[PDB]
Amino acid sequence: SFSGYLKLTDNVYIKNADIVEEAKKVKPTVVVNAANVYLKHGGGVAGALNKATNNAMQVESDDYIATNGPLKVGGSCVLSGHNLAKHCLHVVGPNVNKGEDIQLLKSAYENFNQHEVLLAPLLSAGIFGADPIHSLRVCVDTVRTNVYLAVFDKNLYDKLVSSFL
Ligand SMILES: CCCC(=O)NCc1nc2ccccc2[nH]1
Repeated sequence: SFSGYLKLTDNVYIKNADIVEEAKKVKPTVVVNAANVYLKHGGGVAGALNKATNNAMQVESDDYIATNGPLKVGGSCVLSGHNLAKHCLHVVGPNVNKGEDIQLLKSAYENFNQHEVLLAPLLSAGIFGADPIHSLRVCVDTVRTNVYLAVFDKNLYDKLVSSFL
């Protein structure tokens, strides 16, 4: 199962890890992607997860959007986890860099409650522009299921742990 995680709360765990490397090692039931509404996995966590699937995630995602249209900001969809996980839960956190409502971050984290255990990044962090300290706070105050957070950046991981209330 998951190893080397620091326990933050009853159900939230954290580790300084590359989520792609973590997914390839654990092969969890669910890996969360930091998706956008179009499921265009160009960069950040999404670009990295998609590249690890040899673009199979993007081919599947394009078929999903052709059938269903875009997701909502704060919404999600369950697709294949390919070589990374049984499933990928594509969750759209608000992109502050595109002027989206930060208040939608709680709605985005609520999607995690439909899964007993997840490997996930901090939603709306990184290239999505939100404060990762705030994202972690919303995560611990919203997610009730078991969430294993992978934080790519060591310096950010240390800041998140050392500032955790
Ligand atoms: C082959 C190793 C995996 C890989 O593609 N690393 C690049 C990378 N990992 C990230 C994690 C979070 C956000 C952006 C990331 N970019």
